[PDB]
Amino acid sequence: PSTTQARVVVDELIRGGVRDVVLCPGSRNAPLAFALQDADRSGRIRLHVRIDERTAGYLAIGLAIGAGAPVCVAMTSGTAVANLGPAVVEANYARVPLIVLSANRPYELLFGTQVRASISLGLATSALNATWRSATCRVLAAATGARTANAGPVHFDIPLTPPGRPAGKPWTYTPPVTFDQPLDIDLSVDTVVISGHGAGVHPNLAALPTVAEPTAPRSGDNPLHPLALPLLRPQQVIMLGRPTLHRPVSVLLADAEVPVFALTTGPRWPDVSGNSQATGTRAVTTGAPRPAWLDRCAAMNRHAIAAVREQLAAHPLTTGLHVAAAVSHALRPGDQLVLGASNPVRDVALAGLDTRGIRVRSNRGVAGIDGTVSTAIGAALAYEGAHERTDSPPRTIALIGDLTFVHDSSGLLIGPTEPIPRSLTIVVSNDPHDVDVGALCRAYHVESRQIEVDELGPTLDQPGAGMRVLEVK
Amino acid sequence: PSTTQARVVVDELIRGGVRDVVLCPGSAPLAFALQDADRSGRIRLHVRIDERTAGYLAIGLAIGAGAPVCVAMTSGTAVANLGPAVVEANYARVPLIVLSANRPYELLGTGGYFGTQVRASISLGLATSALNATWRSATCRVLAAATGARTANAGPVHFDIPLRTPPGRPAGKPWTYTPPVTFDQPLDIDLSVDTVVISGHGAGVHPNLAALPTVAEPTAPRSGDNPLHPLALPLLRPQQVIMLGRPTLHRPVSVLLADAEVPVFALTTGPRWPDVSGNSQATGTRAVTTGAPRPAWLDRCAAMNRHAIAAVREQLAAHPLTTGLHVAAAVSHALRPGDQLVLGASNPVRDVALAGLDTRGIRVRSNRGVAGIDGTVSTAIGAALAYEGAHERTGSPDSPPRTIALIGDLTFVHDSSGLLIGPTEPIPRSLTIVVSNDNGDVSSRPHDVDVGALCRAYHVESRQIEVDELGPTLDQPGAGMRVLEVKADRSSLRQLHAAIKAAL
Amino acid sequence: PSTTQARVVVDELIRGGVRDVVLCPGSRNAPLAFALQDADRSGRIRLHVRIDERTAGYLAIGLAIGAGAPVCVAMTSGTAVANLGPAVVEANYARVPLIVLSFGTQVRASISLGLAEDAPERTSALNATWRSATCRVLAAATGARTANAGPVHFDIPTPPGRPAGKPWTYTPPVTFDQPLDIDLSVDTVVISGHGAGVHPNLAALPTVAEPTAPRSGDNPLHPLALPLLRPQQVIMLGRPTLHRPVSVLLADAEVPVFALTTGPRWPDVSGNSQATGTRAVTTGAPRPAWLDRCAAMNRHAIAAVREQLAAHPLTTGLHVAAAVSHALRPGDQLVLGASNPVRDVALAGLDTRGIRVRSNRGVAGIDGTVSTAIGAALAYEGAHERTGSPDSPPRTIALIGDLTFVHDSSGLLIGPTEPIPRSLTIVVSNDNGSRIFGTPHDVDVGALCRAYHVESRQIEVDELGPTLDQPGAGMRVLEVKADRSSLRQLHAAIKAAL
Amino acid sequence: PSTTQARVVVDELIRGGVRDVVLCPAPLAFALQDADRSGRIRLHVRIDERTAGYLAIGLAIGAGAPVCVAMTSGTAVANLGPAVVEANYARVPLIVLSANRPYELLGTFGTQVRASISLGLAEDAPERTSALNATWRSATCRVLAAATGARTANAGPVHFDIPLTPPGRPAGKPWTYTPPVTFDQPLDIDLSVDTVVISGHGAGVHPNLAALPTVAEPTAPRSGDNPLHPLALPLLRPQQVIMLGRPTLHRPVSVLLADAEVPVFALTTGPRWPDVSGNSQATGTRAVTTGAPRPAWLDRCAAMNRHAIAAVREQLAAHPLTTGLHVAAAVSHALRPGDQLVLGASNPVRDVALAGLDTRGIRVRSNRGVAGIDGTVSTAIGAALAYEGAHERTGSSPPRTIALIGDLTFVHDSSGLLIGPTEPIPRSLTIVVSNDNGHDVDVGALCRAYHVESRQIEVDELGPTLDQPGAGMRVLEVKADRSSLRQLHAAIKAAL
Repeated sequence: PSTTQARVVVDELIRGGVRDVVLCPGSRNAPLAFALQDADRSGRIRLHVRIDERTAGYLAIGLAIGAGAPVCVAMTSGTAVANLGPAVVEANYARVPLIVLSANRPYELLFGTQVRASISLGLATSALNATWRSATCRVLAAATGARTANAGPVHFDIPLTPPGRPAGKPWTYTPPVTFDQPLDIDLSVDTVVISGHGAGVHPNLAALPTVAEPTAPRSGDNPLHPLALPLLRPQQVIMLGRPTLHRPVSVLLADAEVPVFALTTGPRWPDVSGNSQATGTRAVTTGAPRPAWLDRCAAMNRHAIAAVREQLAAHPLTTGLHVAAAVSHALRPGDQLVLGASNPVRDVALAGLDTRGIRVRSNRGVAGIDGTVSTAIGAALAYEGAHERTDSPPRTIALIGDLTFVHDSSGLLIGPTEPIPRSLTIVVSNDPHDVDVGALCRAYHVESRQIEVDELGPTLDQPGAGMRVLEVK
Repeated sequence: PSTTQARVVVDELIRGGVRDVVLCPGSAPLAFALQDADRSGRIRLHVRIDERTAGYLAIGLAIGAGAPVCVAMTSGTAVANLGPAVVEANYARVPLIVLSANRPYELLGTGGYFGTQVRASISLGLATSALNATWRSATCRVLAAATGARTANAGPVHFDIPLRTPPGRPAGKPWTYTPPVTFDQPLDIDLSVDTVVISGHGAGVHPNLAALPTVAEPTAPRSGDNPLHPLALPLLRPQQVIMLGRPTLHRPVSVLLADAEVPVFALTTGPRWPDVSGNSQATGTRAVTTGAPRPAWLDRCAAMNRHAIAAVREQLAAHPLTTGLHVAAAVSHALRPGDQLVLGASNPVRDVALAGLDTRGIRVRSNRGVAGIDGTVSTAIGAALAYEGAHERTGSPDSPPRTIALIGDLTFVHDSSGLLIGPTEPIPRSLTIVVSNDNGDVSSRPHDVDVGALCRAYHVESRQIEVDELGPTLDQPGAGMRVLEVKADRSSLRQLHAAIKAAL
Repeated sequence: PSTTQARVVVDELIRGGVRDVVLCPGSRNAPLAFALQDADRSGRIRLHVRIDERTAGYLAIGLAIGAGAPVCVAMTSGTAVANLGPAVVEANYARVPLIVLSFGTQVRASISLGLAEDAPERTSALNATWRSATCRVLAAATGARTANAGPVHFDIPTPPGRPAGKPWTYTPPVTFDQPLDIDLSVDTVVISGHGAGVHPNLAALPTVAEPTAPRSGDNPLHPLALPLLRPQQVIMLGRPTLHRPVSVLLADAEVPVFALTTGPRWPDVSGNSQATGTRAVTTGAPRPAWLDRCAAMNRHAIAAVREQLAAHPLTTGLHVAAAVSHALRPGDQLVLGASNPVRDVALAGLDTRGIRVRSNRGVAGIDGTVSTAIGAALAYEGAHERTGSPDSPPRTIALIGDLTFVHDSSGLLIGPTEPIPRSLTIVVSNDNGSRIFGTPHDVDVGALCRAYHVESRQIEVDELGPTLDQPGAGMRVLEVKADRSSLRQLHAAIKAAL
Repeated sequence: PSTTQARVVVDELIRGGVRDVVLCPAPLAFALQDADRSGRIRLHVRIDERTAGYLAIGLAIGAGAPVCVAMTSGTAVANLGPAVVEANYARVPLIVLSANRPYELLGTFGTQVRASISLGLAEDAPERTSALNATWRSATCRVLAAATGARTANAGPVHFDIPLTPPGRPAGKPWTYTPPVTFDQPLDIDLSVDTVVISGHGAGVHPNLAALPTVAEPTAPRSGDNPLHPLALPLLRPQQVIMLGRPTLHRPVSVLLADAEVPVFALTTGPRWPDVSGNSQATGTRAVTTGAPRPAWLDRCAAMNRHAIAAVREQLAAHPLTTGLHVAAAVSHALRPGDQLVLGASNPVRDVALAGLDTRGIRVRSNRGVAGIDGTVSTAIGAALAYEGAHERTGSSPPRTIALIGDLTFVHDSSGLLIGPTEPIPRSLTIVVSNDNGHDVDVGALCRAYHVESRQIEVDELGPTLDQPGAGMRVLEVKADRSSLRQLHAAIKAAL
């Protein structure tokens, strides 16, 4: 009955690319928990257990953004819907394929806008196997954006052995969708590119002056520091993805005289104060920038880069901007960088990190302090899972403010049977607070140490024994 | 202020290609702005009393020629009465813009209702250059959601303006321009495996499947000329099926699409894919085709198509009394390329299918989203009006092409108030409604309604005629709008269909 | 399996006072209908069948407000929830006990019954679950514990009940009580709206009562007299919505407003309200000079209306309302369409005592008035029928405009197998509807009535009274043609004469 | 505009009895400090919104007043989710104050609240500021009424959105005055039929039932002199059950209430009634009694009660190891009139029920709405603050607040100890952590991290240590054994 379906659902999820499931102990109990246990011991799926339902949601988000695969989270409680809320909101705005599994019972008496779909299974053979597997492929497709190009969370409810397809394939195969919507842009108009979360890669814009957020993959080689923007007057703005970070960016995007062209990978598009003139997925370009425009942009960029480096050296104290500058100087191709969505991602932008070669993650969907520790842990687990399937696991470095670390300190309560990352290092920046991070870390039995900003590079260079936290005052 | 907001919203909707607005009067500034645009000739106002039939009138105005259409509400039972039309517009993917006028402080003083059905539910700001951009941006975003400019999933949008001319772009341009989106998802299909195409509502055109035997619902656009009658399907052994669009009509289709042992390939124009098969093997938007169908497979399917058609026509002629199936056959024979055919969503659309209508050259419409009784008269009127609008716009001085609707008496009676049109409101010039009047578990337990009295009540020309007169009567143009009633028998219906079955 | 579930659920509904159920032919559902069919054959319930789902909702509205009972509508289709929407909204704002059998915000409860489990082992404890939930539905719908009746949504996807037919979970109707201190020597007017209670200790005060409000006393104050007076203080009963002078006064920030309601909800106009309760604990008595002023302005309002109607040659809708008012008798039920008829009856001065006045004042929509009148007449006749009393059923008289008639003309589509009222008479005041606001139109009402085989007659206003005194011809429609051109100047002539 | 809008709603809230506000951090924010600086409200600041919601719940249950949480973020409302569920089921008047922007959201829960009210976008209206005063204060008076149950008798959480000083009434009165509402629904009950009273969360007080044997959850206000231990109930067969409030605690209660043979009478303070019994025969708010209980019934219940009490007491003494039940019993024996007791909602509340606590003169709090582990630390802090604050207004030593919570619950909500140095801090809150291990978490280190006084003590020191106040907030950790708990419970049941 509900045992046979549970095993078909799990098998179909695995065939759809689910490698990780996060589970919470329940007031009742997890839809298909035994079938998940079975798949874990088999090596087919990796299970993760957490007491806190909220940090469980962010652990799954991390497991999704670390290598780009869909992830399941099995609710089990009367508190569960409400605790996963923040993670579902983040998964919606950041377009993260989070599958929320649950169970409600038909035999007993009885997320809305944020999810891409709400699918309920038939309660309860050969034909029924086909109805269970199609439903699960539909869950996966909506979650991964396979048809919509708009990934996001999905609520999948199971009301509480038979073969799938030959050769391990999804019951219902849905190939890669190409979403495409070309836009004429003339590049001899003085243009700046603003790159935000979820931006695509555009080789025909690679030469333009580009203000790129740390999570935005860069198409080229001509960066423009954000603090250089108020010193320039673009006639035209190309906006990739959804940029939120800086005030001169918002000011420029809300200037009625400056045409903004929005280029996205999915069907959503943003505005600031309704001044977007046109949408697309890519540009068909004519012209080339004025050399005088490029020179001026380049000069204002050196000028801004210089004024940050000077005022950092000018300051005796170690601010959070010094910490960001030292982390950036220490990263190397192949690293994953996970940034807290508040000050870390802003400080890394100002310190001028060159992100090419680096996999940068941040919960930019709602930019909440919430959940950064579990997100970093989940990203590291999934990223190291990807490397294992190809020498030593590549580093994951996380930058987190001290309030954010203590807020999500529950992410550190990991039982000894649960998967732990090999190469995660969390750098905490201690900028009215009073908490002792070192006591916090020993309470949860996590190697921790205070260090000066000068020594972060060398300390980061030496592989640590597992999960560690570096506190910087 | 609210007057500025309403004149901006209207101007932006016109740049989006809204040509027709349906207005339900109540209580306000939006109403005058539409009055200005209509008097200017920039749009076409339609005023209706009943909010429900107004939504179905908008459906018809939208599917008549493919444009986005607005329904403006100014009332409290307003959104609730547009429910049925919003559901229809959801499942049939119709760009319907529901403009509401919410009064927030008054609902508090007593002491997104549509929810999942709409593509978007966007509140405008309660009523200088900054607010112009906020208002026109919100409106271009309403328009794109409704037409599927970026999603390829058109449908209904809730647009709420609460209540207590700054220009748009040069050259009549939409504020935020959204160019053509192509959504692409090829599937590899081998045509040497014995294949039939099932084509439903919303199906795209596929020239590389033109040769295959195709069971096409009346509203599906055909890609070829190798039709396969739906009653022929159970007499054949296809090894795989290509599903276009969202088919719902026939039991042989549903029984075949539930055939666990037959692979189904689902091709659609947008992101949704139908549930009807649990053995769907692959979903996509177009086929990449290896090979070709065997000539012996084509000949067998062509032969069985001819056989099912002949059995239907033979049993019709041997059956002593006029049924709705006879009426549908007679309508089908009377149509000609350029005609628009509007079909009631219950028996008429099935009966036209059984009668074997050849739909190439004909624009066939039917509310196949939920296939309700409601609104068929208003849908046919709006479809006639928009389709005539496009032909007027072509320059040809010729009489507008015909719109012919086929609806049952119960549906006609139930939406008869769709005929209540003010003297100053747009009337179709070449709309003919054929009413197949066959009178019709505790509910099962029967009308006796006088259809000609009903038309007299709304001052619509109406004539009772026999099935053999229908063709010649339809050939003769009449009043702009008219109703032709054909009496029919429902008791012998079971007997006719059993005869058709046994004759195969 | 299911059969047992539907039979107990129907049985509990009948125990809970449900006498009428409305049903639509639909694509799905039979057992729910079978259990209802049995109960209809045996005379326990009366089933009504309708094809238009919107019509069915308003028919059930009428069956509920005619004699105060909960009523079920049983949905059966994919268009059903969406068509039942307008009636659920009306039921919500007018606090009508409408049970919807298979909305979110609009309903008092959304209950799902257990999918029936096929084990006769547990049929005695799982009887009790089914009846409890049914009693939970009835209590939410009738306001048994909340004092806030409204629509409920009840999902169903021979073991007995309590002895003596008692409902399973007995909830004695509640007393909700919240006394408010009010000094009646301050010059007070009472504004009585929809859903108002009866207050004996306020009976002497000048009272502007909407036609659906029960009169507490014998001191009426015409709404047109209100702008000619300065109340120092207002007592607002229920939820008044009718007149702009009332909205102006209720809005006035200088005038304290005391809201007295029968349920937990309370209204405001412009957040003006100083206090809320359910009853007045009064000190004092109205100053005689205040009662004199109010009575004198009441007379001038009444005189201005009747005189200017007589000096007006063309028959308006206000003439029709006046004639219907003059023909009413104690024991009649009056049903008013929600726009002009209820306003015009208030203007013409109806004394409502002895009269049961119904109107869909929750959202005041044009929709559903024909079926609401039909439903109200059926439930009212059926109550009087259960007194055993040998006199023939009392008249129901509905007054509606032309537009409302065509808008709900589908309500006249009644099979010969269905309950039809014995003494219902629908007066249509036909005003023929500028292009948007005026809504000009021509409908032949008599052609429409003939299409549905309903007796109809177009008559003059003067014949209305005599024609109304006639015996019951079953169900009839009486049309009186009316002119809206002269309406603007008749109203102005009343004000100037005021 | 926005600025004066914020100032007036803050002022109406204060008129309607709001004394504490919890702020997660614009004009609404600034309206609160001036009222906090003026001493009109006491403002509390928190960084974690889930934590802020549970602190507010504690502030509301500590003394029965309405409490606002003011929030300004997008993750804001979602993070307040679990506290809103608790406030719904426990009927806690929590006003969720929300401030955010529609255009900004465009340019990128509902069933739990008693009301969702969006206030008007501030319009300057220099000449309409009078009618804008009235529309904002009225709406704030609706929010307070819906929250406190002033007309419904059904208190709960309210969503009050303000999107993005003109005087109130004379003499500090609220804009719309709602007097006391009594909801009354008499029920005829004959007490000569053998009756047990089961009193749950939210139970009222009924003098005419005082002589009946009564199984009372720890949070149930007691009205009688005749308790019946919960372990005694399986050993009896009542002929009638009177169910007070919403009982959730014990499996023998569920089994008896689901027993098809036993008529159940439901008496509640509000219009809701529990569905625990499918055989609920009737529901009301008070009983009108005929008769009186038969002496033989009263004798049998008193004897069963004595056996249960003796079984617990004697098997605790004979047990060679400290368990959570020894800790619960030691906390019970150390309580005195005036104390406030806060219980974590899994084991502590059950263990205090079996230890057989006498709740007379004791105010007992527990998040019995959904009985989750979330926010127990913050609820206790909030209950202590509000309880202490109601003692200062009486004009009289701050009374003790003692909290008993398991170690996993303490770990989970330990970040509720993160309290800024300007923020209000309890005078006399002692958290007793009963640590049977559940993780490997050092609880003492956790208290270090938040700079909270902490000691590990043995169970027989707890009574002594509890009158040694020291810091305003302290944590007392009692190590306990979980390995022998099944045997202790079996020894108790076997001795019944």
